[PDB]
Amino acid sequence: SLTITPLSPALGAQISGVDISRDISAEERDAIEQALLQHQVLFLRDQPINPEQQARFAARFGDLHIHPIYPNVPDTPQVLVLDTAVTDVRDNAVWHTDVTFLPTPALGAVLSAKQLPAYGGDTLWASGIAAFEALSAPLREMLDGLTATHDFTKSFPLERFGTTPQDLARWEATRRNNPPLSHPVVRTHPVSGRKALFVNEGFTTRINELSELESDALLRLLFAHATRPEFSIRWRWQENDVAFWDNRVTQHFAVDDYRPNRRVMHRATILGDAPF
Amino acid sequence: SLTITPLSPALGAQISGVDISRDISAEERDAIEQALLQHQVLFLRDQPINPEQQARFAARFGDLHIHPIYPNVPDTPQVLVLDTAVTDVRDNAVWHTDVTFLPTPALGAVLSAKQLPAYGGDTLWASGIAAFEALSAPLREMLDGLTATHDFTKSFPLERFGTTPQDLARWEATRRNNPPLSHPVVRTHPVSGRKALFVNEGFTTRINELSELESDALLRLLFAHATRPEFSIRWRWQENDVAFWDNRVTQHFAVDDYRPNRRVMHRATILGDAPF
Amino acid sequence: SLTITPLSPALGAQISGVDISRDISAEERDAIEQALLQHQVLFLRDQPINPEQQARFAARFGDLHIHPIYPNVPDTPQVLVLDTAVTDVRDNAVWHTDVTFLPTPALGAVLSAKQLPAYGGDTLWASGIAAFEALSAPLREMLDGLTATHDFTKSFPLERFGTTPQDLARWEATRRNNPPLSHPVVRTHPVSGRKALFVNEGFTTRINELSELESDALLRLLFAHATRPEFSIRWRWQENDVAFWDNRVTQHFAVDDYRPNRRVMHRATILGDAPF
Amino acid sequence: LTITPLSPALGAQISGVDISRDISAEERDAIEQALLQHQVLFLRDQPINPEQQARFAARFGDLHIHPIYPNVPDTPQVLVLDTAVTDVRDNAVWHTDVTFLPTPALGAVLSAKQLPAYGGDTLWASGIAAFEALSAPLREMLDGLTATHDFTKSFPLERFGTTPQDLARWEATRRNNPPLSHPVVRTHPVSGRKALFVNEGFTTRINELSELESDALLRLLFAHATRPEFSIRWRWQENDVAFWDNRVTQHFAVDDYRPNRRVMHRATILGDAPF
Ligand SMILES: [Cl-]
Ligand SMILES: [Cl-]
Repeated sequence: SLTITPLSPALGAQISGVDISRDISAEERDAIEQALLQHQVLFLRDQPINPEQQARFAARFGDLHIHPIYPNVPDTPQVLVLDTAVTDVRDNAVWHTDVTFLPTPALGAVLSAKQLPAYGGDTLWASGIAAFEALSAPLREMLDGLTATHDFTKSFPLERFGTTPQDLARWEATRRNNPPLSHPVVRTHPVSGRKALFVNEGFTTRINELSELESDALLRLLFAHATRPEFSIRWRWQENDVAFWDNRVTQHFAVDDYRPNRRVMHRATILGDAPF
Repeated sequence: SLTITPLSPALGAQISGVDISRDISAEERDAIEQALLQHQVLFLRDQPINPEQQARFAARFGDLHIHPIYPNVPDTPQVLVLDTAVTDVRDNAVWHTDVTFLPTPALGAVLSAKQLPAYGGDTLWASGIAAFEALSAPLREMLDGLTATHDFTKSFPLERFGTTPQDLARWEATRRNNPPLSHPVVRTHPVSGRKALFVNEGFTTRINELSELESDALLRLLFAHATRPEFSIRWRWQENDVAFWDNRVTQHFAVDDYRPNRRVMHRATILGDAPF
Repeated sequence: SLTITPLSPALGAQISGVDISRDISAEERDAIEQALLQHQVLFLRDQPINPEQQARFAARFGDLHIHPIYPNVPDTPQVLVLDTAVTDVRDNAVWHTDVTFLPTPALGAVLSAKQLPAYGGDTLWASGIAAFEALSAPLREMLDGLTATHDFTKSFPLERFGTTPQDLARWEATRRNNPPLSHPVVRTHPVSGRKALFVNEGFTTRINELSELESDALLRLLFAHATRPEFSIRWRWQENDVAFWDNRVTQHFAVDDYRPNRRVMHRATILGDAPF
Repeated sequence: LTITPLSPALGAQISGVDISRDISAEERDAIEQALLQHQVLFLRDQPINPEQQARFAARFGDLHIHPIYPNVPDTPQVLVLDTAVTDVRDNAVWHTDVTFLPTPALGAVLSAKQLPAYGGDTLWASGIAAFEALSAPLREMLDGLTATHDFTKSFPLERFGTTPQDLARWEATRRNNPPLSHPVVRTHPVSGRKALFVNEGFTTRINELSELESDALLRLLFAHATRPEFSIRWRWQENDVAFWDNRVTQHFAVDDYRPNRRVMHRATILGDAPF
């Protein structure tokens, strides 16, 4: 009785009729994968789960990352604990695609909502596929084939993360380990083949084949275009929600409007491959 | 009893526990009015209503406008019938505040959702109050006291009216009846006293006390600022929804992602007073 | 005898050793023509001429226009008098190419400096050829083949030119007679074959094959790019100067920094053909 | 000594004084007044040698000896900018000199030794004229705000190189020249005239505005301040001298003449803390 209800023409669907606290069937798994490929971000409501169950579910869709730094669930290290009482979250309140400064950015993620404020803290997603398709033909033709530099320091500037000696030493180390690198401006989804804009305000600094002046103008245009309401959805969280999204062709934005109230999410991240 | 559930800290509330298809009590009216003053846009789901009932409800909150052009319900002409079969809408997918080119723009309006596409057609609202309060102090201090020109031709350029000499002349006719005019950039809500940004991309052409070049830059900034996710909400419609918003301190955006599917809405518009 | 001294690599040359107050030979005319095709704007100093001599000189390079509205020399109506004591030249202080809202914008013009303030009032010219060549290849490739709308109302807005009955009626007549029209974004010079950007902030409102959002961004980029120092020159006038420029591939900007001091120029305008 | 204005916003040509020799107290003070009014001063047909150039510049403040760029060994206050040796493409962006320092240069004197036949113009823009041209509400908002200046805006990591040795040098340079702040509207420490004091080369942020607001306001100000109304464009001739006030101007040296050789000699005058 697995049911998929599209939320919006551009992206998003809600899944019901499946219980992911236990192992899903082969058919359910293929149905959800298909739903991911078509709808890009999937939501389940009233789906309480623990870390082990969250991990077993996410692992049906790829291999899982174990973060070395972020707080973790001890018995299930694939599940990262995001608790605002404990951890900074700043990088979330700006449109971004996860870790695109990496050679192989995350495939996507499964988020479970554990403890929420009464309201506030919505999360928006935008589809690079719908956004690319909506560009005029001359722009699609110009951009398809160009490359862009991505740089972690765009979201984690020395100005905010190098205030003290400890933080500074941390920043310089991350800088050293993640030099800027390039990805296609227009990414072909490695499974569906759907083409998507693949720049994001969070990490993209320069379209390589344009001059500095041109690149600045084109990126400002693309950042605005790709985050228009036509290409996005907005989720208002409820406890025990699960979100599962494809980070290869979307961006997201976490609204920062609920401080100082506590919010706790659990996150499992699926390893991705080289964008092309 | 009547229940008010906020949808986000910046604006928006859902109301349940009240049947607005009948004459509401004085206390219900006041509960809704004060919810409007706080939350700025209100939604009721599962509220089927006919045009007579919708007009009687809306009239509890001010005097109603009968629009001289658009199609209406003949037995209840205060209710505009907004159709797909009877209308085009190439001026809703721009952020706007209704008829701000008038000396007394609408107080607000009540929309009833009659027949909808399976999905698409969301409407967003943004709070000028939240957006104003979030500007840095120096910008708030600069803008509060300035004025801006609003001009219907911004959204209805001569080329739209169109081709013949009749339309130049009838466009000049509407121009003469609706010359460009000014409103405060920072409006004080005439009931609650809350201050709000009061410019909108649909009609605001110029901040009068700035140069053309400065104004162009500041308006582009304010248009982007005021429509950030932090100050907005996004409503996904269901048949028999009712939305009631305060047009004195909000803007809205109708997502253009459902054409040519039919979408029928009935609207009552409440008359407003002079912004200050 | 005829001597040509470039003022900069991008454009501009001073010419000397020819008396243009007399009928110049075919050889001299031809050398000046070649200098125009190369350098795009030419300056002769210490070149006193009267309107009849100015008209005979300009007419060697094409047919002359007799402008309907502006003041001109009675016995030489091909020469327009631009006297700030009479006519306001406040709208020459924006980068523009002359009358590109016409299906056949002027080929060029010959300007004679009659009476000048002690200082101030410089005029700058920028080269569409140099500007086009400096764009990166992907941008050159995208733009070459696109078209753009040009509209006299952009430099002649109703707000400034429609404020009296006579002003409005003249603005309407002009509007009826000159609806917006299109030209290539990248123009091929009809004699030299040299390609040039052919948009200008004065009149260009829209790149037609891009969306409004995209066009606005690309035009703001191009308006800024085309007017950078690398592609322009700045002329400090002296009495009896003559400037002769090719309006097919340049823009110019008259600095308004000398009011209320009186400035008087005489201008002859050469008729152009359809841009392609 | 004659002073001829070149433009309402800024610029004057000086003649009737031989600056290859020592000038009188009155001549020095006349030139100082001209600098305070016109902000950028030019002399033509003024051959000078390095010793004479340093002696002249030193009348207007103490001179800096640059730690990196080539100089005249007998007169090390005179820096040699010779495009056969030194790349000056960096000068082709609107900037005010070294504003990432707590005490940016007061000004500079340039002498043109060798020039291409054409190309290589230098533009200056007046922060005073640009400030005064802003509408009153905008002047009132900006006057009192501060902005961060950061050398890394013009010299990012990639400009130092990609090796670990390049990274280390860049990081040391950052530590020695950290981002710091100056008033957005600077009061000239001598004339008291107010000027916009941001520049595209080094200014990254107006501190009291949000990042979004700052980005928009700086883009407006960078464009506004460099409009033709507030600038002049100098076409060089051999033996020209330019003397300008770096406290309230920006400049832009057009890079359109390579590979033709171009040689300037420069004396740089030390400045004080902007306020
Ligand atoms: Cl220099
Ligand atoms: Cl220079």
